[PDB]
Amino acid sequence: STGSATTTPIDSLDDAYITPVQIGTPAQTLNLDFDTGSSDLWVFSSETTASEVDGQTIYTPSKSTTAKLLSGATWSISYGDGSSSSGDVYTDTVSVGGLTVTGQAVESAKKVSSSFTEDSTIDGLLGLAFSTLNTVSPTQQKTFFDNAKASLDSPVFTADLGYHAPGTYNFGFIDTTAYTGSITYTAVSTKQGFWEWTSTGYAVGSGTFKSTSIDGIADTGTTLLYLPATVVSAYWAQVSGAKSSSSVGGYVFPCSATLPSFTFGVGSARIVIPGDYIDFGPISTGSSSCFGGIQSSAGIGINIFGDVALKAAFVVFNGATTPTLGFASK
Repeated sequence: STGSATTTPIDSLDDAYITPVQIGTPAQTLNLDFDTGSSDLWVFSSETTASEVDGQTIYTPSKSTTAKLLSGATWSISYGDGSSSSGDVYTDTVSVGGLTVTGQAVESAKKVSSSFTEDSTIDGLLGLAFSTLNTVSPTQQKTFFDNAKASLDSPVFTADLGYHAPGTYNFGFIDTTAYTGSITYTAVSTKQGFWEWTSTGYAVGSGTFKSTSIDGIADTGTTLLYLPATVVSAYWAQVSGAKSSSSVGGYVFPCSATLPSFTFGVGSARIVIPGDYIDFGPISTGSSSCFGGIQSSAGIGINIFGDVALKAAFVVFNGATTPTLGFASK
């Protein structure tokens, strides 16, 4: 089997991408944030505290003839951005782009933190990291990809995120029309539950490539590219007037600037992030100070190849017995 679904930016900045997901019988369609950095499929639901729902579409398990309460199971998660959610668990039928999993754990939110409430465009998350990170207790649950893997034509999914435009998540096949050149594959460590790999270096603009190992995670659920402070400083030094602002919370630059591209290494290959992809617009409405899309990871504990980096590539998440990642230009 295979699946194919279009993923759409939630706003004009590509702050996140939503993908329609069919849950239950008859189908209830929710727009979920596919997140290769976490491993819980959770949704706004009929159980969510009413004051914490503000325009999201909700899953109502009592209206699904295939929903079954997973007795005793609870979940609770906190994300790197400080957001969080928690609740109970149903199993139900979940389909993504024509690909159907029966008995998927659908984590029903009883509580969500304010950032989820305030984003009416995201009805939940669909985690695509490794199932070892799933928060369901006392019986940990598998991700949608893990449940579908054995049925897929090939044990892979691919992320093809658009710049200011829709893109695609495919399951079970690699669309050879969707990229240019060849796909370069690179080793993955699953030790932290993430799609963790090691980039071979970087270049800023037309500058020379610096060969250096940068361990980090391929995370579709993070907007920006978070890299070591040395790398980030080297990038922003090429932008007149750019500075790190503690009050704003990262690097800002004059909205009048033209940004240089940023290249990252995948083995011997190179992926070029155009400069425009690194512009996240005024820090506040009407400001002439703009927020940068490359930021320091010094305060995180890990480097994050977020959407800024991933949307410059066609990315293969290879879930073979030994997982690997693949990157192609497009």
